[PDB]
Amino acid sequence: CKYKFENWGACDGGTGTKVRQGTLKKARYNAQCQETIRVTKPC
Repeated sequence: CKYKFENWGACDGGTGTKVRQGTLKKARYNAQCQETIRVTKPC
């Protein structure tokens, strides 16, 4: 897993949870860690 996308900040933003699409360095949220993906976590 790597990390190259919009980083995170705080739940919310226009959808509900914090989602960052793109290379995600396993945030421990998606679990499978599909690196490039719009992940989420809180709300």
